[PDB]
Amino acid sequence: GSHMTEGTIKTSKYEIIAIFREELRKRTEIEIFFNNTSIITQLTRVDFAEFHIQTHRKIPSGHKIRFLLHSDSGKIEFNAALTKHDNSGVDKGIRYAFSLPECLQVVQRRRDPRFRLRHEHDFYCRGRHKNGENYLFDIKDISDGGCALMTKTPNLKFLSHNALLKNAVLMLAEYGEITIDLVVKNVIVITLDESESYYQISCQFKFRHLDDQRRIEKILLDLILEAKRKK
Repeated sequence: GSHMTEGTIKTSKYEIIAIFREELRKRTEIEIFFNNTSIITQLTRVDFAEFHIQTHRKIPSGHKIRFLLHSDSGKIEFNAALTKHDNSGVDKGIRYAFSLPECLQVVQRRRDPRFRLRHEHDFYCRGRHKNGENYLFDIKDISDGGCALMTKTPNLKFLSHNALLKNAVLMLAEYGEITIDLVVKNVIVITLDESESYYQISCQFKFRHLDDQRRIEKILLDLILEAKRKK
């Protein structure tokens, strides 16, 4: 760098640790995202390879968790794989060691992955349950990580927690279709009152191929933009 203004994307292994070490010492709040849950805590340690955080909550392993560092300079976005966990020697506290991010991204606005765009299109999801039975869902809202499906007559047997919905077809109207695996994250029954009941089904996208992801991100962009031309 030669000017004052900084680049927002950090790929330097040395600046990264430097960034994490400073924020640790400032007790900079770190936000941890997973499913519809978010928790606020602090960095409990930083070595050359991994950063630490402690919490009683149980964070899912085997896939990079979304993070948000609330530093004075702005929100520092990054993903990090869970690389180790065990009791923190503090009552019920779990110790989480995440591999240091290899790319930070400093932004100014809050980007909460838990929130989904509520389109205005008629989107559907069709497919067959493992017992051959057919299912049809309305796609209420959507995001590059998941969606909310809705139906008044669901087959709950195939809709338990972390249940699977493989090769499901995202009927996305004009944008075409997209065959993908969905894993049920949680199910609730909304009741209007006539005592209509709707089963909202929250699903995490499990891609058969990353190409699907690049498309669902563009489609999303065309909607967020479409939400601004209408107003």
